[PDB]
Amino acid sequence: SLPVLQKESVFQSGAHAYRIPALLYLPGQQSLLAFAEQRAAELIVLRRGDYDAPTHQVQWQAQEVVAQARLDGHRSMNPCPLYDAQTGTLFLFFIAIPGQVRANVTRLCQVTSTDHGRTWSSPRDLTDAAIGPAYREWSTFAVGPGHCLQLNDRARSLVVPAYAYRKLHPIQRPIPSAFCFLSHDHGRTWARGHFVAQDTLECQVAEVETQRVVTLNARSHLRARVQAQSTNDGLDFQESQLVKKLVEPPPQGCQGSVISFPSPRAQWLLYTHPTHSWQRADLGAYLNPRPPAPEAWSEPVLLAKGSCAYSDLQSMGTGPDGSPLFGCLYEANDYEEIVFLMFTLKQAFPAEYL
Ligand SMILES: *[C@]1(C(=O)O)O[C@@H]([C@H](O)[C@H](O)CO)[C@H](NC(C)=O)[C@@H](O)[C@H]1F
Repeated sequence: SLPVLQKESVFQSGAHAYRIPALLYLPGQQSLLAFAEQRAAELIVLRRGDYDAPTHQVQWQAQEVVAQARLDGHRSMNPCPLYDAQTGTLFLFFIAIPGQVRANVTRLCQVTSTDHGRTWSSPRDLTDAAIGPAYREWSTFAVGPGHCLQLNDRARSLVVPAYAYRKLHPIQRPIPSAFCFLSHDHGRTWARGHFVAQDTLECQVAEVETQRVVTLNARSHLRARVQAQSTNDGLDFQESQLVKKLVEPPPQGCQGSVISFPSPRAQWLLYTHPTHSWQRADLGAYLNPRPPAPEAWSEPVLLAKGSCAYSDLQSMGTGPDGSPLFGCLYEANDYEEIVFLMFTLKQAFPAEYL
């Protein structure tokens, strides 16, 4: 198990249970926001952490409910944070589902903050406008969970990774497909992008130039991940394939995380996911140095031993040793906690320089 700069439980089972991590880096602020579901999916909680590089440490402030990120009589789940670098606005997207839980009753929601997460606007229900008629051909959908993406296209578009359970045939159960919600006017209007392929679930997206490419990395029902690419900013994921090197454990997979960061030499991808093909154990990191080539995915390196599940990655700028710094949040010990991990490219992939 890799040398890391920090390893700290930031949420743990107590009065409540914590699952579904999301992580947001705020560059100008040397700060991180760690989100999770608080469950009896009830509510969403937040912890802010200040990153002090000379001490190689993030200090986490107190846990707080994001009071506004809720609908009456609904449970809130699947936090997807995004920072709009053009507007200084913080977005938190999420799913609202009736308390009493065939017919779609799932709601799409956003709250915003302009004081870096300290306070929040009241929720906007994006459901009808964002989805339209399709709403009726699904039994449910989700967003994320985890960080979303803002492109460096002209409009600085927002990309919110998602999936839908489609009612495609009357005899078959609903079938899941990944897709993205897109906005070009900074989250005032939303469009639903086209689906990727049958039997994909929780996904995340990253941008790479090498000419703009949205890469999407999706959970599968199969033994490997599904990776897909858009050249039109996430409207169509034209190519799609299984990635045998990125394994998926029994019943039906695990959520994992993908980010891009600057090439030490334009971008490389980092991906986290459990690495036992047999179970949700042994959080590994994988590097794609010639992205998005599926065959360029590396062997995993080991970040955490034992029982690990969902994760969320953030690029945090330059690490004290000069190489890309990464922060990571994942579910651990049979969901008894969510661990924050911070480490650098030099620490994890010493052989691909620093
Ligand atoms: C994960 C999990 O596998 O552990 O799965 C999600 C869904 O059950 C999965 O995508 C299959 O439908 C859960 N999401 C929601 C919206 O409930 C996660 O909470 C988690 F359970």
